[PDB]
Amino acid sequence: VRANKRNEALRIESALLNKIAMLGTEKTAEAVGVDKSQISRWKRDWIPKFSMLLAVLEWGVVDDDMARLARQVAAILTN
Amino acid sequence: ANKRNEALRIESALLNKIAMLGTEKTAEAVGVDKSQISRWKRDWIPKFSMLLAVLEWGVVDDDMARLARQVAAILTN
Amino acid sequence: ANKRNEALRIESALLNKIAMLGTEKTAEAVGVDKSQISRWKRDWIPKFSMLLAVLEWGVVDDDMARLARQVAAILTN
Amino acid sequence: ANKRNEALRIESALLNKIAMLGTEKTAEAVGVDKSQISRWKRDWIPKFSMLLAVLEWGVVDDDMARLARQVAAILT
Repeated sequence: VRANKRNEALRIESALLNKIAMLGTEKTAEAVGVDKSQISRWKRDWIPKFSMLLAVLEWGVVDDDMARLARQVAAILTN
Repeated sequence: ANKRNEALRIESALLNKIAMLGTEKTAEAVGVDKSQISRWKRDWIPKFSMLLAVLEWGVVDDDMARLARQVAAILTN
Repeated sequence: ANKRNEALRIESALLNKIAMLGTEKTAEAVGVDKSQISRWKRDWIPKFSMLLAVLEWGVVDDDMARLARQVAAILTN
Repeated sequence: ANKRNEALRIESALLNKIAMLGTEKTAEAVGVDKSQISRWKRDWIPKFSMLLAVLEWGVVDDDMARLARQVAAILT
């Protein structure tokens, strides 16, 4: 299927949820630091949001953008 | 301890990418309200980074490396 | 593509930090009463912003700054 | 140094740019009455200069300058 934002976020979400479940909700929820209670608000609201962030970040940039960034940075780093 | 550093390494990579895309644009694409951007970066990214470290999620800062090179070039010529 | 953009781009950047700082000092720094500091930002910031743009004032945004440091940190090995 | 000296340092740089562009060229390119250039250099520019000092503009500029040097060093 074509690359779709909603769809990639979902894919990421499932992959994160998988890992979490393999390492155990409780074990990870603590290894991270969220009240054993918040796990629900967590799994239902942030994971999706984080997933979307990861999807957007992976969607990334194109050569033109990088080149522009390189020039802009080069300018700030010159005397 | 191992996760602490990894967490920070991941955070940096995430923060770097967000910067390469633009904080404003990224926030918009991700659905985080402009008013939350700060809370987003000082609080949530770090948390998510730890999760990613615990989950042993693969994260690389290749983009920052590439940009550093490209910049190092235009800086010499 | 011109100065109006630049002026805006600087105005934001200012407004961002003018709050990311607090209208307690922002009020002080300009010898302006705090019961008007909000109005003042409307009547002047845009002006001052155009001035800075005209003067070709070097204003770097948080993303470029970060990228610069990360790049520097890489290059300075 | 402190705020007052950082303001003055800002002010002077602003005035310098304004002098290189012409007090009247910039006067309009900005959009202020050619008569108001008076109040601007002796009233508002100082104020604005303090603000930029407080908002720490330049502290970033200094940092970037430093980095640019340290980079230029290890570079060539």
